[PDB]
Amino acid sequence: MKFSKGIHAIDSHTMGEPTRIVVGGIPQINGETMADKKKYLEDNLDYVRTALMHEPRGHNDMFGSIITSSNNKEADFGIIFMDGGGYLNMCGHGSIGAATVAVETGMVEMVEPVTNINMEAPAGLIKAKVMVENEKVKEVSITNVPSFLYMEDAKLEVPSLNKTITFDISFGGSFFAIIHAKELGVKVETSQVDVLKKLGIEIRDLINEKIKVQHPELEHIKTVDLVEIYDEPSNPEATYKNVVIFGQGQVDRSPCGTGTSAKLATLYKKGHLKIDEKFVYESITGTMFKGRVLEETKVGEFDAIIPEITGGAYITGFNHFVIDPEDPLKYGFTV
Amino acid sequence: MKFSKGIHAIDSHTMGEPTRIVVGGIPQINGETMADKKKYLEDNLDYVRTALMHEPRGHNDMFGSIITSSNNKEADFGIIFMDGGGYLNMCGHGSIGAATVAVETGMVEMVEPVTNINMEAPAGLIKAKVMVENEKVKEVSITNVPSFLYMEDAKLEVPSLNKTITFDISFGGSFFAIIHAKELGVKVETSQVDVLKKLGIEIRDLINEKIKVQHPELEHIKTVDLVEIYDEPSNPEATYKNVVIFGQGQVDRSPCGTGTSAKLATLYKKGHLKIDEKFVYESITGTMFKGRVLEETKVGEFDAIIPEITGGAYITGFNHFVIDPEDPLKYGFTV
Amino acid sequence: MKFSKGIHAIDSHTMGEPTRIVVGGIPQINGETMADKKKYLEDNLDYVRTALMHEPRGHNDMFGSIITSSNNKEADFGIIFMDGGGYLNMCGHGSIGAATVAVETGMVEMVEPVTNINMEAPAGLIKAKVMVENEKVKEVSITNVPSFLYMEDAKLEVPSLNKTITFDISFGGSFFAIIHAKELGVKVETSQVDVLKKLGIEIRDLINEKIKVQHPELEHIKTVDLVEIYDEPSNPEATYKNVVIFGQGQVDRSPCGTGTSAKLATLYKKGHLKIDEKFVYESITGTMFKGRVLEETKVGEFDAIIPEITGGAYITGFNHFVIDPEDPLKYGFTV
Amino acid sequence: MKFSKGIHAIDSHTMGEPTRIVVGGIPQINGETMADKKKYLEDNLDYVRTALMHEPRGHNDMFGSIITSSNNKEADFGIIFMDGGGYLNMCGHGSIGAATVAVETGMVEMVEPVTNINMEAPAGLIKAKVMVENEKVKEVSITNVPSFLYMEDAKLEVPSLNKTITFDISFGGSFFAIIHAKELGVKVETSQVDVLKKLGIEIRDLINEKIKVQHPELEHIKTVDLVEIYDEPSNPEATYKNVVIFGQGQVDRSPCGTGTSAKLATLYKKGHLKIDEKFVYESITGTMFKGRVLEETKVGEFDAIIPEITGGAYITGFNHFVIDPEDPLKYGFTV
Ligand SMILES: O=C([O-])c1ccc[nH]1
Ligand SMILES: O=C([O-])c1ccc[nH]1
Ligand SMILES: O=C([O-])c1ccc[nH]1
Ligand SMILES: O=C([O-])c1ccc[nH]1
Repeated sequence: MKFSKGIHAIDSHTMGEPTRIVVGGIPQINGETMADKKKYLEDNLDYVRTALMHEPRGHNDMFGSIITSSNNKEADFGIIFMDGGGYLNMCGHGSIGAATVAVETGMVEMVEPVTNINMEAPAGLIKAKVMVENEKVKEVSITNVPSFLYMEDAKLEVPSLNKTITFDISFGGSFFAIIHAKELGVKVETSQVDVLKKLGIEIRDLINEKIKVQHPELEHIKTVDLVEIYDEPSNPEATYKNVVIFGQGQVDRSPCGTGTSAKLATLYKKGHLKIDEKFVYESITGTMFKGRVLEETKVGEFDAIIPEITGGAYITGFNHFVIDPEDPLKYGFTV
Repeated sequence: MKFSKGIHAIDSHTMGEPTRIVVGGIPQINGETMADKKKYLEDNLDYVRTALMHEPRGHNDMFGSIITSSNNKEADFGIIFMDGGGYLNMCGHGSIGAATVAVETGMVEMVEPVTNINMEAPAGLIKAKVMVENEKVKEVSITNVPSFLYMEDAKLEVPSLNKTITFDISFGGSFFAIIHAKELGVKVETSQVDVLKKLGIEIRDLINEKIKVQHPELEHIKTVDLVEIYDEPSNPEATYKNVVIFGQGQVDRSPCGTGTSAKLATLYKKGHLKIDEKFVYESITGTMFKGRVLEETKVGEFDAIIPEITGGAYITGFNHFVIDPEDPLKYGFTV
Repeated sequence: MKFSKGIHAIDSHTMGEPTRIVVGGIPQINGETMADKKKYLEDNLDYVRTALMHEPRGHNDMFGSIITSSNNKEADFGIIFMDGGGYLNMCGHGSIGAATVAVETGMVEMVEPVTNINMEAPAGLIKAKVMVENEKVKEVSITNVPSFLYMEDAKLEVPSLNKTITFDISFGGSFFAIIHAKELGVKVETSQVDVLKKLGIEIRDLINEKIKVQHPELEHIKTVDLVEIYDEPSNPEATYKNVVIFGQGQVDRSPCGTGTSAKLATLYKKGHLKIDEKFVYESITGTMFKGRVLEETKVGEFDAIIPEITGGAYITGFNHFVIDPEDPLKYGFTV
Repeated sequence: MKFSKGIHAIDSHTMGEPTRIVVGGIPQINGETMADKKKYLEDNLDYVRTALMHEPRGHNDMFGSIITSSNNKEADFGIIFMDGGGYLNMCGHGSIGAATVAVETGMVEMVEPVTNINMEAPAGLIKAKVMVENEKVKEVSITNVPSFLYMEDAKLEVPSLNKTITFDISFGGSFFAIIHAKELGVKVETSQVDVLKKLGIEIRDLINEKIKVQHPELEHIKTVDLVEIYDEPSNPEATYKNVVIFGQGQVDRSPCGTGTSAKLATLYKKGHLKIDEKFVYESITGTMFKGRVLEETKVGEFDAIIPEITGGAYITGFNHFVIDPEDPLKYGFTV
């Protein structure tokens, strides 16, 4: 044996889309706020990140999060998100994960009915309530950012062969792009979606050319990751079926929280029911998140809502990672 | 927490291509020989296999092996190989892994100069010597089956667009199919090889139509997995660069032992040097196995050799897997 | 870090009395029968045993075992028993411990009413039935080796303090000497643990040499390795309570299954309590086992009683032991 | 299995005297200073402490701590100290243990010559320098809180056996009473451990109430929690050797860093050995620390000596503790 570095992680997964929750192995992250804690994980580390997210440990579509100290006084703990493509600001599919594992293990004391836990993340402080049935977690509701519709219609080039036929854009903590499948020859099944991953990611690059828009107020994103394909379900519980291409060139096995916390803008104002409804929203894997509007914050420009999205995480093993200072691929090797 | 089942694995990787080595969690596997031990893992289990190899735990190109009891008296232990596509009979990339981890941990006493360990596997008893430098393993030489060339030239249909231009076939513990890249528009880099994985796997199905051949003596394989693309290296240490498409629809991140233990038939008889030479043979990842002929067993039909292939495995964390009897994806979920 | 060997274990406890269960730390261990499996420990290793049982890992007292392969038909797995002082032939609280974990971790599939496990002492094949209440284990009934009275009364020696006279000695999977707490004048409280330990192993020694001591079968035995003190109870739920001094000078925190299976074996032959009757045997700590007499049987000399004893184990953490080949105390300390 | 909470730990030992280091079992623990971090343990939890230190997990003796966040500038991380009896302010062998592991596991990056770690007692910020020899740690120099003589001579009481007279008492990060082994008539061998433990905590109690006992700073202290027996050595490499009775009635297997940092503090003021001079202080077990006097300093009453002590820790396995919410002894047993 050998090892140099040894990192303690809990494997989760939430409706597919895995989440590696680093619990021990880095005891303190200097930063005052979780935003600069993150910056201090960027540089300095970001190779714990690569070691864990890239092969031979991780894989293309792999994800995870570090539980750290709070510094913020409200209670609980701090988290930072991370994936094959760097560090994400907020990642529902993972706020679920973190919350589930925090209660399931002793890291927070479980209430019994529903445990409220508020984690820090480099984004705004995040609010999850954990439905627990006497013994165990059943599912988690995470309340998302004020999300909104951006500019209805719009469409660019698209190669082979149509030319043709319009799309849409909206927020959800991050931007997105909406396609009704008909755009061409997609089917969104385990069987293929090799054409989907490639014809989806190429748009992320194509737009980024223009129709650039910073969210009115604050200044980070500028433009585009986080596209989306949708059309008609296969789980009868649901409505629609869709998936999301993002970060380096991955697909989401989960319906995508930040996804559903977007385009739920269309549910109001664009017709389709109005407020405090059901929405049950499922991915390629054939597993479903529940989305609901809640408050409906108009705000001066546009019209917005503060959504509540419910998913469920299950622990998939406990990990003692160790990095061979001889292993040529000791950190992240990719494809 | 919960859990029902809990399985102890050591994560390895050998020149990419990961290997999950299940050490504890199933104490006895009934079978007299490792072949029926394997059969008894097939049925009965083969969902430890799916849980570990499929998502959210494993991934498309994931691999591993169970260390079990010997029953055979020679010494050491028994192993069974397994991957996303069932159970492989022999898997160099993994005989390396197993041997490396067996010595690196206390499971076999390390010699110091080079530890000889002979593992069982459901295939023939396998022979690895482990170069160890005072403290640690450096690399492992695994001596392979009598391998051979099968029928020079040959070619079938191939769609889009050439029609055109010939291939070849040979053994290596398992069959294979050899393509000189020129066949069309391949480049064999991390950048793409989406066209390579798809245009490679489609041949595995296309042939299987005819030119069927059982290895003369014994009766298992009949026909085809385990194709191969090759042409000119990028690591100057090497010669050629190539990769292998196999099992369900994966690529090998390793050069492929069973690969190199084949087509080293061409090195003799077909020209190219003769016997007890160097061959250094590298994959897409840009990492290299060393292959050498050794004995050269003619055998009545055809001409064969008993090769020695050297690779190196590094431990990439220790795993305590646990399966949620609520988790809908408690066993293997795929794409 | 550099570690040389690494052993994977499960921390159990059964009515106190910890049990370290080694799972897949070493892959195969040869000896045909579990007796010569034990010899193939002992003569080799027995410094896994010291490393684990002695400080700084274990402590004086501290107990545990290894799950291995069977070789023997019908048995689900092997099992050996080990402690600070060496190796015991059979351990009630240990067999409870093994069976509980075997079901609890899913090493064997759980029947739901009562899960029937056969382990391989070595003393002899033992049948444990694991009461599981839909979800989890409730208690384990272990039916022990044919137990018997040996010698009747028997005579003693003087050192500390004064001569004194009668006692008795008996088999119960391991051999025993039973004292009323009058003969020596203690009373079985934590207050006096130390005088019991010291005068306990002083008798264990100075009845040995000396006495005839043999089991008509086995023909490895001829050693009374445990001394048993008893007196009337404290908890009214229980009858007469004991503590057992053995291996180097350690007490049992459990009532000692092999101990009680020996006591109620002297009874029945002694008169008192006459088959299928309740026995509730308590330790020092306050923890109780439930014994009952079953199928009588004889052994090639004298009529025996083939008892059953019921206790309850709990898992108390999972352990990845590693030994630094620099650490001066890499193996068993002592004190 | 169902477990409620799960704590991740690293088993260490430093010249005997085990240390259980809790790493990322609980994510954030609030108290501004490490003193009120300790209070926020103690008052809350302190049954993680019992679960870990008491049987069946720990034992009488047995020691450990929690790595936490800093809050305090310049310090690499937090650290608290805990044992069977409660919480200590500062632990030499424990600070050795923490620093060794912190470097060994890569929790902090290793400098190569001498790796400088600042931990947060709470007693006060301590500086440890980890001698690492290219590959691995060789030894840790921990420079301790300003230590001093307190009271000079001082008077005693009679119970078991007879009155007797003089001794002395001193600070060394924790408060102490030092006895020549004449006053009480022992000799520090394993033979008599038990009489030392029992008469040790009997003095620890019956000097307390009674005496003045206070550190001019801190103003949480006013408790002499450790009694120190000393007499001339056995190993000629060492000078006078000791053992320390504390927390509930446990001995130290190490020479006790906080103990020696208190002894050579009475010395220098006593005459004898006059700064930057060798001190080799041995325990009972046979293990030795190296103490030396440094930068003098005073404390708001009396002149102090600010000592350094050097020992060596080794990792003795990694621990995933889990507590069954059924297990009657889920938390600390006792005996
Ligand atoms: O739904 C989300 O929050 C998310 C982030 C990245 C992929 N999905
Ligand atoms: O090289 C090998 O042995 C192998 C088996 C499957 C993929 N590679
Ligand atoms: O419970 C038992 O069988 C046992 C043996 C030694 C200590 N306890
Ligand atoms: O080494 C020490 O500092 C210590 C404190 C208690 C036991 N040992």
